[PDB]
Amino acid sequence: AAKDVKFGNDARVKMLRGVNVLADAVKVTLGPKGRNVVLDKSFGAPTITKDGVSVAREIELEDKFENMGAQMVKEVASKANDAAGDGTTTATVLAQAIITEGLKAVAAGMNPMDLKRGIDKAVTAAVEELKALSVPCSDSKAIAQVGTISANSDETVGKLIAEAMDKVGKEGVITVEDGTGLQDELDVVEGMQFDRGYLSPYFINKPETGAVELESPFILLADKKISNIREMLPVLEAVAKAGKPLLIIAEDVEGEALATLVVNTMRGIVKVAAVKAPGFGDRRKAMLQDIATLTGGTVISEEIGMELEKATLEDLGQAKRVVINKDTTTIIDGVGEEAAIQGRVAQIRQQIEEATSDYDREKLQERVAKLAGGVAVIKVGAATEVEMKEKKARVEDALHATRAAVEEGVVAGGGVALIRVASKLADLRGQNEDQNVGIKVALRAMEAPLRQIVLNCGEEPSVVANTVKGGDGNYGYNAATEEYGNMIDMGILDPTKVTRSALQYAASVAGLMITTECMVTDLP
Amino acid sequence: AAKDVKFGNDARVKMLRGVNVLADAVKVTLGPKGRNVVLDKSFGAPTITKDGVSVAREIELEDKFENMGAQMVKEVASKANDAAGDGTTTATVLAQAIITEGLKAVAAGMNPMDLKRGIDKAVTAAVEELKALSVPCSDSKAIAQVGTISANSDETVGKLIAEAMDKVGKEGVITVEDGTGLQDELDVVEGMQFDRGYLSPYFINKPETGAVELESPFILLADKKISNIREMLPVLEAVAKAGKPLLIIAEDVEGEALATLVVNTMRGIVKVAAVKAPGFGDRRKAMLQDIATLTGGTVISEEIGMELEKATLEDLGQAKRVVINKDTTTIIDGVGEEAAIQGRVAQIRQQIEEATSDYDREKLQERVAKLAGGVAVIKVGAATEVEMKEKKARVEDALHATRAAVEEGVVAGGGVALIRVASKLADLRGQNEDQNVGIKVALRAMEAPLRQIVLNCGEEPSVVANTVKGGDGNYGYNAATEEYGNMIDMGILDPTKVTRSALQYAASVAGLMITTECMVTDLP
Amino acid sequence: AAKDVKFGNDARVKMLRGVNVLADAVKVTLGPKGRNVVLDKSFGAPTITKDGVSVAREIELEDKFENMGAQMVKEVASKANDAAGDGTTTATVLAQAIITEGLKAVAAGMNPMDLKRGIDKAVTAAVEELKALSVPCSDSKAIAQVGTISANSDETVGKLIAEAMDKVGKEGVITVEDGTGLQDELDVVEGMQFDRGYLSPYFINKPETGAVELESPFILLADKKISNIREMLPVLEAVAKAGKPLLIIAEDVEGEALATLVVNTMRGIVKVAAVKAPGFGDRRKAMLQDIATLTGGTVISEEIGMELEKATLEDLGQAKRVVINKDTTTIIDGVGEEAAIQGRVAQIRQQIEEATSDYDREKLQERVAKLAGGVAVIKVGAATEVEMKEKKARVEDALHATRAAVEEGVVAGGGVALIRVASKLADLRGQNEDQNVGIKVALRAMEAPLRQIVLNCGEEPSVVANTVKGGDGNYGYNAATEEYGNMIDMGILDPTKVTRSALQYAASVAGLMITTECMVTDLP
Ligand SMILES: Nc1ncnc2c1ncn2[C@@H]1O[C@H](COP(=O)(O)OP(=O)(O)OP(=O)(O)O)[C@@H](O)[C@H]1O
Ligand SMILES: Nc1ncnc2c1ncn2[C@@H]1O[C@H](COP(=O)(O)OP(=O)(O)OP(=O)(O)O)[C@@H](O)[C@H]1O
Ligand SMILES: Nc1ncnc2c1ncn2[C@@H]1O[C@H](COP(=O)(O)OP(=O)(O)OP(=O)(O)O)[C@@H](O)[C@H]1O
Ligand SMILES: [K+]
Ligand SMILES: [K+]
Ligand SMILES: [K+]
Ligand SMILES: [Mg+2]
Ligand SMILES: [Mg+2]
Ligand SMILES: [Mg+2]
Repeated sequence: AAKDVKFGNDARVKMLRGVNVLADAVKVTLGPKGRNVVLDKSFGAPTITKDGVSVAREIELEDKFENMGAQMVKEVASKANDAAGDGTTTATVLAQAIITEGLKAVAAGMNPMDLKRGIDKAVTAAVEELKALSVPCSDSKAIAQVGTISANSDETVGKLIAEAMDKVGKEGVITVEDGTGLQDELDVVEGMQFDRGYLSPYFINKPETGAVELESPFILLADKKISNIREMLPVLEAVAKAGKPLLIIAEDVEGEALATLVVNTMRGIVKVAAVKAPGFGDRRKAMLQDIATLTGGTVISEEIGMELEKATLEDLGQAKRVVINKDTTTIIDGVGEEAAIQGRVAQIRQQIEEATSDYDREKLQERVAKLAGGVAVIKVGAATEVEMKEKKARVEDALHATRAAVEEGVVAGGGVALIRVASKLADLRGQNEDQNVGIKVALRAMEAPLRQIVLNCGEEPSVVANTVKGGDGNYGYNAATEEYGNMIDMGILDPTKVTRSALQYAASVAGLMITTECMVTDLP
Repeated sequence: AAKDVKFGNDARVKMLRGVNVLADAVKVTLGPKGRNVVLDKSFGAPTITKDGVSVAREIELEDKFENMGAQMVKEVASKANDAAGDGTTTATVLAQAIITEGLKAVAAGMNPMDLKRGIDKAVTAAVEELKALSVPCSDSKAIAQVGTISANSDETVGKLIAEAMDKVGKEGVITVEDGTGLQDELDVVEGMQFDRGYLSPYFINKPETGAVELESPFILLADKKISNIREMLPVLEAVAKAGKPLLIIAEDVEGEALATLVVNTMRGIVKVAAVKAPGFGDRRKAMLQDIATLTGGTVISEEIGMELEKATLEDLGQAKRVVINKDTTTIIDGVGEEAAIQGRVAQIRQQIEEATSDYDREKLQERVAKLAGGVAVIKVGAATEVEMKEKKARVEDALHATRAAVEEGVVAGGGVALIRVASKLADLRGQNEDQNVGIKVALRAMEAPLRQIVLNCGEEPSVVANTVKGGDGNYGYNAATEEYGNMIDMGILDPTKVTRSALQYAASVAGLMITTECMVTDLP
Repeated sequence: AAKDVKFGNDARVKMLRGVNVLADAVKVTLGPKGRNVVLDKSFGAPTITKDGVSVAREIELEDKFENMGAQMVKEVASKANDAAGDGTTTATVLAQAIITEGLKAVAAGMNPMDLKRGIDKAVTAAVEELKALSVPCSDSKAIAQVGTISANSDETVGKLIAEAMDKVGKEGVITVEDGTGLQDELDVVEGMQFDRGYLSPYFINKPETGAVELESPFILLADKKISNIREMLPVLEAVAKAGKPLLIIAEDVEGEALATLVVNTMRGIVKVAAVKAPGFGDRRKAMLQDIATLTGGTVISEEIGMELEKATLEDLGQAKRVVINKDTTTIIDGVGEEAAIQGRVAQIRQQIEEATSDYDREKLQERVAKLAGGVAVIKVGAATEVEMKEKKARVEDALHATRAAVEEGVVAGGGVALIRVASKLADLRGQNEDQNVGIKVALRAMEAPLRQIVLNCGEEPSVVANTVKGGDGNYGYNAATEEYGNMIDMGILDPTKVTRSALQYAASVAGLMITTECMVTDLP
């Protein structure tokens, strides 16, 4: 359609107006004194959130050029959320500061390309300095502090996340879901607990618990789906001769085979329980093989070549305990080779490295957590759905921040790491004066998060920033107590990954934004 | 529908207004000091680009006659992008200059047809002079300089493209795709690496790598799809007698045949791996034949006449190494006749010459790069998607410019080649004074790119153009450093093909545009 | 009424837009190649003029802030017209250039007050350098060149003005009026020619000429008005005894006195002619006293004390010749003391110095021109009234420029004097960097007149300015011939007063304009 074209100061001014609208909606959420933003939803009640990414996602302006700027600067928060899951508001603040200072420089007549190059050089040096300044975060105390800070100072959330990570270990998985109660609950399950229940309610050995409990049972892992008892009769006869119980993991057991297994279950010749194999095509086989590796068994398939009529007790797997319920199947202490379990885990790790999809890699990591480590569910407790959504967002931010901290370490919070980095980079220079000015605007924007935190607390951002800069190391300003001190000692920690990601994405977007001279959009 | 008709100076003025709108949106991107244009997208975030073709494609005006002019002059950028992949902004600037001067001449009362004829004669002479002035660009240093200049002075992009061309050779292929990391990555694969993985995960000889590795295996190339082991049993028996591994390239191996091959793979009688043939109908056969030529084998087909029961070891191909993964199959050092490989490559070259489709010719060239030469992928590294798009556009422009340079050579950049060409053509004359004036306006427009570069740098275009014209040879003006010198020595090079294509397309469109006396469009 | 208030870049941008509208309407008139502007008049036909002051006076914009800027920058042209009567377009161009560069500096973040101070310092130094570079313009050839240049190269106007000044001398007066013919006419009258005709038509001594001609007559200067012959009878009797004619200069002669004088005129006893005294109250007495000083007589008044009955021949003045017509009275070679005439002229000069009104000082200068020197009228010849107005404006500009040249000298035209002044002031510095930048913008704007002249001629302003700056002394660019040479030799001269006044007024207005941060106006 017909296009409105704007040039020079007019287009840049409208772009900055939109960026400022979005960043002003977002930055009110920054800091422990940060406020909440209510986002109207066309469906359901409004969402009250302290997430800059959510606020930015909702922002959209009538003016096409202002909306253009808002959309461009919203990529910063979106990318920060995608990568680190935290620091979206900080990244938006950094992008707004960089855009403002760079547009000042552009109106000053400096080359926008050189300003962008200087910003990029300053940000690269700042990332290197952040890596140097970062310290490993392996202690549960530091992890709890990081989670508490990322959850808007919810010590309960921080300590719960620390406990969950301690329980599940390095290779473990943690997920966040809704809770029925008012309190946050942690549910940790070890080993395999794939979500497949008994195929027949009459397999229940223990009625008062409504669950099948097998002690030292064999495990028969069948890739095919079975409807007749003939193909398995040798296996059931061998199991009955052995005397121990049996668990079948199959695509489907139904009809004559299922009925015969059930009848034998009452008759007591064999304590047999059957369940569906977990997952679906091209993943069911993988999970069956992981169970085989855990239990020291082999998967019976037609592709592999073996037949069920020829299956033997040695072919069958072994585990110490098994608990089936209507919902989930759990195998406890599968009798399998530890070297083999680690080899399979390494293969799944290689698959995760090869993977390029978030869903694929998280499913692979869930498989790793089932094989080794454990799986934890944090049920967020809230009285209402709006509170549930807000607390779930905060808990997810805390979990993401803790993962970032373990992955890349921690730095002083409250915008102190960026302040120190800029102080170290004061001597940095570019190829020309425009690049030097770009470096300087990047360094000055590095102070934007702390200044915005102070502003939201209501104090004087310039005074606080000057005091922090005069300080050294981890010395900083506590927004909660409105005092100064060592941020590490006070427990105000930010993941180095979060800070670096915010800086990087904000710098890229803001540099390209300031390099703009024309804006083309649809007419009103 | 009812039509608005405009005549003479009014129609030409509206046409020029639209052309000027488009060219003003586009030309701000010209030069190292050129700025970026933000294009609103109805879907997704706005696109920040320095590409005149993209800007022109987005341009569209409310006024029907202005939009008419914009659309006509947009063909210049579109055709330049299609042919050379670079110089779109230069072509648009040239078209705008030619249109402006020619419309001045038309208002001056000269014959527009004679002006167009003079412009065409001047452009033909200018193309001949560009060919004379061009120098071959075979050195990796010149290639890197060309890529760096076309990538808005990204030495990293230039050197990466130079390395990729050095690795893949003349007949090699290079493509540009998105990258997950922040840095630009180069991935070069030699020989055949068609994207077909193992048909059965259990073929993996090396589990820690999750890949099949065959040393000196035979290759059985089957055009048909196979589901039974009977037709192949003689071949498998011969292979087992030989003792070396075997790779099957077929339309599909499934069911009994696949299962038997897999079972034999564990049993160790024959180290057999099977994969799908690459491509689809009417291309699968061609790629199978190229693999046969590479490996010194023969393709088994029903059309050709041979049967698989009668296939022999001599019929089977031979290669030194083979590596299969879930994603791709790679054959290393196929034992085939070099004369035959060159003959097949020449046949594919003849097919490329006969081809009239970009997709067909690029697929044929990919086949050539698989047979001989190699295939390179440049994964563009960017922190955000907008930066990724901008950097990918710049890298594609650099790759296109480097290909143009190798194809047709290089000339002095910064609008210096056109300046020198016009100086050489100062004595050119037409059949009449109107043709002479058309020649003169074409020559004056030849200076438009340099003047626009200077204007974007903020200096005085007339002074810079006068100094460059007073200079001789490759003497020019460095927009980046705002100094004068030998453009070749400074590394400011433009492909002769890019310059010639921009000039030619701009001249054709602009001449026809100035020859206009009436414009017919839909009413508002 | 309610007010719209605008701040910062928005207000300055609107101010600059209005200034640019006015300056663009005005600057098309600059140069020998300068064009004419047609100004619609609510009454009468439109006025075609090449006067920047007239164009600016007519300019008025719909937007209140743009109109604000236009009105402020119109003061420059108005003040230049009031002071020098020429250089209005040059002053407007200088103001526009200063405003543009200073607003660039302001957007650059420099202090507007310091920019204004630097501009003022640069302009003071430039005025001093203009005074140093100026050369006296006392030769009629230089005067004619100046007039020709100021009349848009009308050699006829220049030579006519040179002849008029040569005739009337230094203390003479020149005025411009409409002419009935197609050719410009010069009418010079020496001595006293006050516009008072014979009180009675029958005084005509020469009927074929319809005028009174008296040879060596006495002059009776009466401050009172007379209606009876008794008070004068002794004087008439003495005159009749003497035998020479008599001229009465009185407030009014009527009734019995006039009738008796007329009757005696026929009877021939006394050749008496009577006329009204010139001017009105508080000026009639002064002009009567100047006539008395010229003719060596005394004014008869009641305030002074003498009575007409006691007046004598010695009291009566003496002159060599007298010519009265219905329109004007002229006295030729009044017999008065030269020392006295110079003393009265010096007294009138002191009165001119004390005077603070243009009308008062021009009337005093007319009295000086009547006493000594002469009075010249240039009747502008034109075929139509529009041509008459245009040519009269050009002739008035030429006269003002010639007066400025005699008063303060001449400098090289075509914007060369300002170029040389800026070159000399290149080393000038202020108290701070903002003042230095203000100096630099003033120096760059000093080049604006030459660049605008070149632009109106259609050539390259930057190239022409560079060539002129590379030149030295009076070397410049001839807009008429589009060649370079010594402007003095080519006859392209501009009054130093005109150039200095344009620079000063433009600098003052532009500095104050750039020092603006808020604009308050009425709402739309
Ligand atoms: N008590 C505190 N004193 C000082 N700074 C604090 C304190 N608590 C938190 N902060 C800082 O507040 C900053 C912003 O945290 P917040 O969770 O509000 O937003 P964010 O990290 O920018 O992003 P998101 O909106 O995605 O959660 C963090 O950098 C943290 O360092
Ligand atoms: N440092 C430099 N000095 C002088 N000229 C330069 C310099 N760098 C690039 N140029 C010139 O800039 C001109 C424009 O390059 P640019 O990549 O901006 O646009 P283009 O080639 O017209 O088209 P496209 O928009 O499709 O990339 C090229 O002709 C190149 O010669
Ligand atoms: N032949 C010429 N070559 C170069 N410059 C010339 C020539 N003739 C005139 N000029 C310059 O043209 C400039 C502008 O003259 P012009 O009479 O058009 O306007 P002005 O002096 O700015 O003001 P005004 O509009 O009040 O007359 C003068 O400075 C004069 O020096
Ligand atoms: K927040
Ligand atoms: K471009
Ligand atoms: K003028
Ligand atoms: Mg947070
Ligand atoms: Mg390019
Ligand atoms: Mg003039």
